[PDB]
Amino acid sequence: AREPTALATAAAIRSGATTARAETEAAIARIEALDGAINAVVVRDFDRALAAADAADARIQAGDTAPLLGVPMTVKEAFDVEGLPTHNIATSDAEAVRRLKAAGAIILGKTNVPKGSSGGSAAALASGMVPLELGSDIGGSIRIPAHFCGVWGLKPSWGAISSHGHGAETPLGVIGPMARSPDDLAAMLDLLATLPMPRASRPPRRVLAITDHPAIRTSAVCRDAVDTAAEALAGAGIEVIRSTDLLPDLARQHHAYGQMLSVAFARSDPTLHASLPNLLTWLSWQDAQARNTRAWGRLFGEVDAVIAPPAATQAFDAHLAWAGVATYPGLPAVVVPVGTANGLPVGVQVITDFHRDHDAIATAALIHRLTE
Amino acid sequence: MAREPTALATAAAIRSGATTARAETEAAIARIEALDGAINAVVVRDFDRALAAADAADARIQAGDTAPLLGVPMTVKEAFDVEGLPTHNIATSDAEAVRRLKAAGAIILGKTNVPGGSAAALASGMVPLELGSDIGGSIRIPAHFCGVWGLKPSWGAISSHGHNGAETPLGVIGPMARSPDDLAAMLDLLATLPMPRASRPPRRVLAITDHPAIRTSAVCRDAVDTAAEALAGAGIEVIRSTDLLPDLARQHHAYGQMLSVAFARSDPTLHASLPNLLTWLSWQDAQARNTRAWGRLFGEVDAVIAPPAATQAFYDAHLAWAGVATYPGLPAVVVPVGTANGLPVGVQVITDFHRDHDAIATAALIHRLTE
Repeated sequence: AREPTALATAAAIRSGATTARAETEAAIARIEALDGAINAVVVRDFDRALAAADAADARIQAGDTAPLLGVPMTVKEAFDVEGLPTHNIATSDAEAVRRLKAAGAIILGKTNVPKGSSGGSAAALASGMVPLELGSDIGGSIRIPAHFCGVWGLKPSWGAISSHGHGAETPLGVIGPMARSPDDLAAMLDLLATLPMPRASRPPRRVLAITDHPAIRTSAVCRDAVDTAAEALAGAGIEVIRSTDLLPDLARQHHAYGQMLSVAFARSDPTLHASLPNLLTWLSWQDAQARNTRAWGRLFGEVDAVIAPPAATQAFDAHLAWAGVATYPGLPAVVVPVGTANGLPVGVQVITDFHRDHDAIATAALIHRLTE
Repeated sequence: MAREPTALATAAAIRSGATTARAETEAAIARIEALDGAINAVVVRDFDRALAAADAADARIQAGDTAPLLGVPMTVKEAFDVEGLPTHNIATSDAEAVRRLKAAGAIILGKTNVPGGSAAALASGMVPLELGSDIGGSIRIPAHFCGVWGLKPSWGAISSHGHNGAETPLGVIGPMARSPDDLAAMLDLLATLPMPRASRPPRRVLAITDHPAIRTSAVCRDAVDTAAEALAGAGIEVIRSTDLLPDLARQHHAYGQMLSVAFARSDPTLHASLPNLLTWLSWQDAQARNTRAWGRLFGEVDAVIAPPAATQAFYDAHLAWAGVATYPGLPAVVVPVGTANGLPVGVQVITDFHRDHDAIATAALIHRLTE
């Protein structure tokens, strides 16, 4: 019995089948079993978590309908949690953490940063330690650990979710959920989003499948996974196309991702301050980025999603190539497991139009049902 | 954790028709393919022949076979030869301990690391049964670290042919699993000759926490003291000292010297620090005298509980706790007794030569009384 999802854990508690306190203790036991083996949870907060569970149950006794109430979960080390270090002890929750606690979740600890498989959120999830986790993703840190480990991840539309606590919003970067079921991604998006994202739905009718990218070779296995998902959609009465004149040049887009990424990964490297553009150049880049986003809007007038590889390889600045297709335009992107090959999980990334996040989740759910 | 079923319970399930060997192996495979992109233990897969083994195993079930681990999926260290798989060198016949596991009905899916591991494969729940080796802790110390059980048998109890010609002094091969019952069934399948059954609960136990050669983490000591309390509270005399305890400092030295020989036989550079033959024989005679000193201690106490290592999880003095048993050839079981600081914490139980089952038994007692 693969472990219950976050909403099913929520349902279980609400329905009296279990208590928040039995759920957190069980999580802790699961962490204490594997942790000498995966070593994911680098920061523990079990004692306050156990009291959180007790607060959470009292709320259940007096009719609180918070949707994730009593569900144990974890977060990247890069998010501030009041009381825990962020290595530097933090005196208030990050915004996405304040929302998860408000919604009733219980933060057991924080996981690594993915210093290729992870030992992080993704590990914590595939291992079944907790059903819910929260990462970040500027160059794949959500979508590519999830590929590697066989879990789901949402990289939202840019600016959908405050990353205060993780301060202007940082261009390209986002924060997003990771979990083992599409339903959880949706519930979590719906908790985290600054404003309500479109339902926007209906099933897709035409999908675009890419397998190659001018900037890296892409492992046969990574291509195969797309081609599998393409066949499953084709065979369910959905038009699948391999190419369109509306697809923005991906080679140029990569370059632009490069340039922009530098700025960020260089603001904090004093020596390389003198390779920064002037201000007018910089603003030329944002105007360029917006032009790209509107080109992707033109593509999404023809197709309802785009399915691609999340990365070049399986597990074990051109491994960034497949992350940038969406991170640069700010498009929403979901990674969904579609099989195993050579002993190792194999996923696909689904991409939809700006602010069509739920549809991404929905279309990834469709792909997963039709292949598993 | 819907903790995973034991090997004997998987065996019962199949025997009773509640499941098939083939559903059990498929499930294992799925569980490996889930975690493997995360823990990365199973470096050698043989899934397609495993799936046919499962079908051979079911046919035997349809003709009334009561072989004790029939259809149970398991894994083995990479260092054991399995016919068809490499051992890095493709191997043309099973190691002896593998021939026995197949005869007894088990299905070898693949092979794990040398330090994840067997221990990871187990703690992760991928398979209920695994087979390691241990000259300086490779069984008992991964098991400590991960919260699984491990048996380092009495030396010579089990052929390690296939793991170089003669059995290697000090080294053993042993099983790893998640329950004492499994260890016993496996010992009893693997042992060249039948080992004495466990014929009574312990009445006096010796609890050691410190060792002249290393500092031992408070946590590692605490776990012993926990195990001591559980036994004390069940009417069992627990003592912290006896004059019959063989000098552990000298024993360490002897372990040092002997270990070198082995871990140096095939390392040209160290060849000139090898003893002469008469020296070597002085050492074996010394080792046999130690084994009989441990026998004198085991006339007074029925077991010895110690730390399996100095620390929890995540340099030849981390071997100090392994040597207490490996040197005299004593049997040794490591059993999980709780957690501290987010990580599993175990204890090693040691009994007299060929009192392996008692070791398992006394470790079962300690585990029941603390969980």
